[PDB]
Amino acid sequence: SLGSDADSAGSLIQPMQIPGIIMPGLRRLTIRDLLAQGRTSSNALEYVREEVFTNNADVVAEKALKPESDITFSKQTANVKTIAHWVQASRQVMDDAPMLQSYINNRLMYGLALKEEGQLLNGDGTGDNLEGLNKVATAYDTSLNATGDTRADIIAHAIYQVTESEFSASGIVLNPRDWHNIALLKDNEGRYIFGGPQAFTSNIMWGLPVVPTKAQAAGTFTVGGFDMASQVWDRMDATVEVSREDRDNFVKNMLTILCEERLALAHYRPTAIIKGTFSS
Amino acid sequence: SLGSDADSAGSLIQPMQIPGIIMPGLRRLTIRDLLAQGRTSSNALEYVREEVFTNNADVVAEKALKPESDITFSKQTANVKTIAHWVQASRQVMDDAPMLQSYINNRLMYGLALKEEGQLLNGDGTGDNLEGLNKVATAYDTSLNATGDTRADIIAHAIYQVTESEFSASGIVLNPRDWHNIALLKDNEGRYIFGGPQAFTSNIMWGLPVVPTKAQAAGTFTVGGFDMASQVWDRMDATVEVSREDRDNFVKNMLTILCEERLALAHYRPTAIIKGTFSS
Amino acid sequence: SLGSDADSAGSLIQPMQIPGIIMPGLRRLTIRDLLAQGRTSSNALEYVREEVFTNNADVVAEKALKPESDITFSKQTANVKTIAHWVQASRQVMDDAPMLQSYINNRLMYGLALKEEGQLLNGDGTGDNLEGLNKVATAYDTSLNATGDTRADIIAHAIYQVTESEFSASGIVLNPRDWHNIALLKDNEGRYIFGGPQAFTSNIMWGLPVVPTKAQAAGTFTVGGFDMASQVWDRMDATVEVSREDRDNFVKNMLTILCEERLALAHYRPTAIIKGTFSS
Amino acid sequence: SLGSDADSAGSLIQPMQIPGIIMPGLRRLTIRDLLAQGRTSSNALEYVREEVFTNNADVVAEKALKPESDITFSKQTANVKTIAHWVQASRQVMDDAPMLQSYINNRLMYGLALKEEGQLLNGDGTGDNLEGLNKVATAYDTSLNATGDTRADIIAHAIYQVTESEFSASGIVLNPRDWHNIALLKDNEGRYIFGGPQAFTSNIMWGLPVVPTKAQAAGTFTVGGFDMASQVWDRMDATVEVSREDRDNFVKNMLTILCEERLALAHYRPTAIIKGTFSS
Amino acid sequence: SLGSDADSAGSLIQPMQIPGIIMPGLRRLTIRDLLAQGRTSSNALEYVREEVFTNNADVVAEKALKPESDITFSKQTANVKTIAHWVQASRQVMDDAPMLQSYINNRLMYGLALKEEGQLLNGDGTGDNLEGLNKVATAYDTSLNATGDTRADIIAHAIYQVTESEFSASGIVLNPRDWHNIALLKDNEGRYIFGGPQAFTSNIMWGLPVVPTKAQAAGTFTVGGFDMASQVWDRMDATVEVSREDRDNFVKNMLTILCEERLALAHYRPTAIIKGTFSS
Amino acid sequence: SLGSDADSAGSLIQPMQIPGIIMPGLRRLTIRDLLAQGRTSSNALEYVREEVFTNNADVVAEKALKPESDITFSKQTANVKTIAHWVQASRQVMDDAPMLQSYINNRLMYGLALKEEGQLLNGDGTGDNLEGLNKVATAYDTSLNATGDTRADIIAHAIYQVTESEFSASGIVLNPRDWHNIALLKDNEGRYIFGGPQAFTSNIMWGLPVVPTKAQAAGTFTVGGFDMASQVWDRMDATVEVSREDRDNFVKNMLTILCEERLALAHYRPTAIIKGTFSS
Amino acid sequence: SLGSDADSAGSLIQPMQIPGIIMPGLRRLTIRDLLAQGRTSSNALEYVREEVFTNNADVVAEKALKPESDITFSKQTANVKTIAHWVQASRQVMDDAPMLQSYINNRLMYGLALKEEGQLLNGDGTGDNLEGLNKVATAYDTSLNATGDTRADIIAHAIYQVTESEFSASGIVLNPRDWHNIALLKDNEGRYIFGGPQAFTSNIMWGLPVVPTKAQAAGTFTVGGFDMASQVWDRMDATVEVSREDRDNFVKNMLTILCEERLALAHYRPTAIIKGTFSS
Ligand SMILES: [Cl-]
Repeated sequence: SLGSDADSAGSLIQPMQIPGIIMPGLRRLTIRDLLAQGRTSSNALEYVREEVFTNNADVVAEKALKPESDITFSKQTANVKTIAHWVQASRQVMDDAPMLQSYINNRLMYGLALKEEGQLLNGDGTGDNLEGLNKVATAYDTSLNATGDTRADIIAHAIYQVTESEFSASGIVLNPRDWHNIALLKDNEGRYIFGGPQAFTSNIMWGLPVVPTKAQAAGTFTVGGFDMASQVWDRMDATVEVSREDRDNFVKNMLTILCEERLALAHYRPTAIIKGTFSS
Repeated sequence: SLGSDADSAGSLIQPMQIPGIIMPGLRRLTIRDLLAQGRTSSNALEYVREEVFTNNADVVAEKALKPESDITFSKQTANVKTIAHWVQASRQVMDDAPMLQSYINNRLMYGLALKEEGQLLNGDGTGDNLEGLNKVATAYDTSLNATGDTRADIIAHAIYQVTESEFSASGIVLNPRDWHNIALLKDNEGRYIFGGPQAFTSNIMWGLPVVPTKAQAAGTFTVGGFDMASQVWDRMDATVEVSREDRDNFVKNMLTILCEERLALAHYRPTAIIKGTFSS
Repeated sequence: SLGSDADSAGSLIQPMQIPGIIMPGLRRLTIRDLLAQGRTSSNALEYVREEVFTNNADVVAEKALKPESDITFSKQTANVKTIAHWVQASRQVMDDAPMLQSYINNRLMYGLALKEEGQLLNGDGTGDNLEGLNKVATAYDTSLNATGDTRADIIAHAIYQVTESEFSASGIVLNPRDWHNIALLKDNEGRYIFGGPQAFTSNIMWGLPVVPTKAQAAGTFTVGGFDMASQVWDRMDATVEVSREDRDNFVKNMLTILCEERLALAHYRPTAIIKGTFSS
Repeated sequence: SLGSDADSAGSLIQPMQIPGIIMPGLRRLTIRDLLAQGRTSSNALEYVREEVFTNNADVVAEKALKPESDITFSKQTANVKTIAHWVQASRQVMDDAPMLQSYINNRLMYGLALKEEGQLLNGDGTGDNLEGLNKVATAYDTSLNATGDTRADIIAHAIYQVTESEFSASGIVLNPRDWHNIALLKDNEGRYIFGGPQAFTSNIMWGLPVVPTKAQAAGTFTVGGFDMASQVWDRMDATVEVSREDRDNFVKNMLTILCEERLALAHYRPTAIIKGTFSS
Repeated sequence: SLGSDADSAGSLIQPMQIPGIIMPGLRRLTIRDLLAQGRTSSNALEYVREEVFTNNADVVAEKALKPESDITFSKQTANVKTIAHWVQASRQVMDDAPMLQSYINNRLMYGLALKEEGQLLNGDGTGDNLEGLNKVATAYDTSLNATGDTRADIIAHAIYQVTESEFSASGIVLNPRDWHNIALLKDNEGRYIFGGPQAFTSNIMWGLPVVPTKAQAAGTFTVGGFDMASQVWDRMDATVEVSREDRDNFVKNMLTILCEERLALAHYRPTAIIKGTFSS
Repeated sequence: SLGSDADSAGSLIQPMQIPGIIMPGLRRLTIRDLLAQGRTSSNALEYVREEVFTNNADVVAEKALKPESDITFSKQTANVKTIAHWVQASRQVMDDAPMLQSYINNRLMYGLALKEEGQLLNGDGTGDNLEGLNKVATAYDTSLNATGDTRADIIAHAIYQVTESEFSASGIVLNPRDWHNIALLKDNEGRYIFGGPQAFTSNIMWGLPVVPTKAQAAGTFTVGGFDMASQVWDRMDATVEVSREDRDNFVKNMLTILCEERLALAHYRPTAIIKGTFSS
Repeated sequence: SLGSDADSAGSLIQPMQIPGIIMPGLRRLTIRDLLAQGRTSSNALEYVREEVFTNNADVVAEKALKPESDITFSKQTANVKTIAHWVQASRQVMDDAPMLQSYINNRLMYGLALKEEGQLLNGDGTGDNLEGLNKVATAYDTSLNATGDTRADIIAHAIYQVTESEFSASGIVLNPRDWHNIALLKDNEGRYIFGGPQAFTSNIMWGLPVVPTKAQAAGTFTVGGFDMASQVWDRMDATVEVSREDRDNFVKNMLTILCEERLALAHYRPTAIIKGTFSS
């Protein structure tokens, strides 16, 4: 029998090629869009804030010595760090697969911006890393939690703790999973607090927008007045350059694709941001 | 006594014939329409996707060696298979009842497409069976279920799980029976969550359309972004041929009616589909 | 004293006549108008339907034996029966009260049609009786009932069982009393599911119309797609004739008023009709 | 001292007169306006209705004996009764107090009309009394009540019973007290079904108007299709006449004021009216 | 070191006196505005009402003696009374504090008006006092109360009792305290029957206005058709006069300030007012 | 290696200056705005209020002796106090940072006004402190509470207690945190009484504005008719003066910035202010 | 002999009536005339006294610290009292003698002014009495008397003692009898101490004015600086009013003539007033 198996006639048949490269799920970027954005041409920013206001004003008896008050100020420095990564590709690979280049570009670009989010939110603070929202932030006050509160109640309490600093909250940054569990929250009857089975409620809780990014660690939540608490200072926009002569390269038939960016994350009022943890 | 009895005069009376054959209910097809369609002329398809993106983009000190990143790709093959069935009928019958062939055709056609759905959805993966939505799909995360969730809560949970792929779902495929029990879902008060007795709620749950096909196994549910996860590739449309000489027909006054079709089911993004089981 | 008693002058006084005869509540006919109608001129109808479509289509390996399928058919017969009744009245009565004849006709006609409905629905299917919707119908699936379903829930389930045939339900035929006890259905709070005390809810349950006929025995309920599951075949329109010489009439100054009709109830798709019982 | 009591100057002071007589509350007449009205000039009315329509129409075998049906009629008589009362006052009083004349009229009129309503509803049937709604009315069907029905639920069952006569109900005649208790009906939560503290609900229950007349015995209720079940036949409109010579009047300077009226109450369809008793 | 002590110069410092007197809480007068008002110029008022209307109208046999009816009238007198009080102050106090004069006016005025309310509502009826709404009123009917009625349910029953008179109620006179406790009535769910936390419900219960006056004894309630059940007749408006020579005075350097008013309270229909007690 | 650090070329790089000085959360001032305001030029205020009004106004017979009444008055004193504080700054600092003065002013001005709030609310009476709202206040009436009242219910009762004074409540002075835990108040079913999870309800409870000041002690609540009950009297408006000669300043190049003000808080009607404690 | 004695024409002559009664009243200064006078519209007076004036003024070397002085003040109160008396006279008398009322007025005022002087001097300072000159005075300094010097010498010594107050003595207040004697004081030879009968002046001793008042207790003497150390404050000048209706006047044809006056007296320096006793 003359079949289609490989060891028979299969060879006479060419598999049909499906144009295109199947790109993975592209994550939606945020956080950065929550912050105030500026632009500089220096390697660092300096701003000044009042540190300690010792207000001793009080009532005074006649003929008596009045109270002495004092104010303190401090200078804060925000450095401009550099983020980047590169890739090396065979002169051949690049020539044999044309579109491969434009693909590698769009990936380093995204990748860069992805790790960028990473700093902005959970910025370690260690040596060269940026200091991010979640680090600068003031801890959530465990005392507001009351016997039997829905996770929803907590975020509420949180929006309040921002008020104690005397500023308006801007939004809520929950983890996609946490957000979900909050929406499907029910009442003692069985009804949906945010939205009956027809459709998921919109991304708005307690009057504020809700940003669900995977960037936010599962089980952690961040509430603040972002648009006014911190600011992102761009020194150099993300860019892609290519070198064929970089060291070894020429003599090895190699290319080097580079992608870098220069930022600076400033935190003006940390009292305006809050990080906390749901107690499960 | 001259009556309408058999053993009397009944014989003189001819029963009135009712035109045509009474065809049973025709199941409404679906699954297929949820997928992307296109045709080919090969015995198999080849598409290419990105495998591992090793993104080391990071923060870099001045004068320091930046980080090296990498990308990986893989070629995936999707084979074409063959679906068909045949009927053997006497030469006598066929000649005596004219429109019988016409009917047998329309019947095999349908019957074929019926089983076609079968594969597309519950495609085993063994031997030759197609790799169907339900197999490819990433398993439902039992983790999301919570103490006291309605079946609807789960479908919801599932709609979410699709998000972890970074694409949105496009429909819910439940079994007609399960769908019913979900619609008649009541609250602690005895009210209908979907529709007060006046009329059944539409086929829309959690913002997404609902596809109730018997094809879907009882107690099994499927949620995903079909229109972007898989594609059906037709090689040869459904067709019908007839043979007078097949096997030992000529010598038995027999005909053979054959109906076949050639497909290929491709699965680009599995992470975009989810298979689950109500556990109750 | 000259009074208006009997034994005085009351005799001189003529009672005023109220024109016309006071006719009892006229019942509203229905069952018939739910079915498809057509006339014939035979003593029986014959039609043919598909019985068992054994569809084995499947996936087939290269150069491997394909699956064999089959189809079955059955010839179904539907006899036409005769419904009628007669009345015997005196020549004298008939002559002394002109309008009496007219009345008697309209009455036999109605009374006949009344019992006609009786057959169409609860037709015993036995001896000479017609085969009624309720005998043909496929029994309600007891497995759909769930802990704590209201009567309403059941008709709901029922409306579904019609779907397993692949046809849409047409209406719900309940007993006038049962309909009532359903409307006054309350929730766990004592609220009226269909309509607060303000006004009775319309005769529409689960999107379908509701037909309340006393014909439907209390405790029994019928749901189906009548408009195309059965058909009524009229052989002889209901008519009225009169004989003066019947039996020994001529010699007793008697008249005989006869009213007959010839029907036939055909049942094409039984899977499209469902009968059940409320077990309270 | 010159005081304003009797013995002193009290006399010089004239009390101020409040114009007009203070009439007691006037009940609002109703039960009459519910029935159909008509004129007559007779001593009584006669009408004819069908009694037993023995309808045996059925299915009949071939060459078999048809079934015999029958009809029964009866003659019903409604007598005309007389209601009235007179009042005699002195010629002096009548001449000295001008408006007393008219006042006395409006009173006898109303008074008559009051007892009139009395007959119409609770008409004994004994001797000379009229036969009224509540007597004729068909007894409520205790079998419709169900464990845990509100008084409202009953009146609903009632409105239905009217339907078993194939006629629509016209209104509900309750006792002002009972109506009240029904409006303040509450649910298991404590909310008012019709009420809701802001204001009393309108006089409409189950789609029908509600007539609250004291005439209706406390604890008794009447539902029916009045405008089509009974008719009031007026022989003589309520009138007022005066006589100066009536018996020893002329010689006693006396007057006699008379007020009479002639009615007849007919009850065509009794099955259209229902009388019941709240049992609790 | 001279300061503001009593030892240094704080003597040369005289406090600044805040102009005028601090008048206490002036309550809202009401009871009066509920009643019909009119003026007169007499020692008292006389009005005439119907007493016993003996209506014997009935059904009368033929040529039989008809029923005799009767009407009784009575003349009711309503006397005018005098309400007043005076206050004497030293010529010195009066001359030394200029505005003390006008203050004593506004106080005697208000004070008078206050006790006026006193009579109008809870008027004793004894000796020289007035008969007040509450004395004349017909007692509440304890039999209307039902197992578990709210205080509101009662006032409701009350509003009905006013119907047995055949007039509509006009308002509800409750005690400020009782009102409050009613407004905050809740359901078994914890919801506010009259108004969710946002705002106190308006002073309207069962469709009627509500007057909360301290005048009304705590635990007591009054519902009636005030606007036309009683009427207030003014003979002399409240007036303030001053005497320099009253008895001693001239020789005791004293002044006498007098404030009087002349009323008359008429009660046309007592069956129109109800007085009851929340018994709990 | 030519780098950016200090040892290399860093020096050539000028950090970008963020214009402006970062001021902390500025608290919103209130309370003072709830009170009536006025001037004065003394070191204390003296006002007069009515104490006991013995109103014997009554009904009097003719020629009868009228009743005598009386009025009592109290004199009350409210002293003027002095609140202030000063800051000593270098002459150089002040000239080298132009806007530093402008800032120090708004900073003292504020701090002053802040401790001012302090007195006005939680006064004391102790020596130099002001006697404030919460001290003068009338105790909350514990008898108004009822089995199962929510915090809200209490403020409600409180808003009533202010009625006994015969004045209207003006606002509710809660502690920021209490207000929060009040808004998130839920019902027996679990849904939010004030705002669901959509958005925070506005600062309005029982129809009155809500004033949340940190000044108000946690757990303490104050309801009253502020705009009527008390009045703030200013002797000296909060002002700021500067001296270059104070003490040994001239010779040490120092400035002294002084900020003081002279108040006096008067409480006319205490019955109009209620203070209470939430017992958790 | 027509003469003018009784028995003749003496009757023709009517005596002329001397128009007007000559009113008494000495020509002398009054304890009043000696004091400073003012006016007030108040119930009392609040003045201030200088107590201790530590005057350390002195000579000072340049570059040297100057001397500190100090002043002490004290707050004093002085109430206003009332002096008055009335006369009851016949209305007839008062009309028949016109000049009579004019007298009674002046005479009642004169008499008032006497008792006025009385309080101004020997004012008990107790209950209703005024705080008089003598109650305040510092006692005379016996240590100034010389071996054998006249009563005159003493008053002279007193005039000196005043000086130690820092005020000049204004006048002398002796008893009439005493003054009469002190004036006729002679030496051991007969020459008058004062001035011979040649050019005798008046009430002037030691160049001061002298008030000879029977108010000044015999044997007592008052010397001080009246014109400045103390002053009279008038609230109401002496006035006369009349009442025709006073108590039972109207009905007795009587008139009541009242004469009152109200003042107060303040003493700014007691040390400036001196009282002593003549030891003889
Ligand atoms: Cl000499």
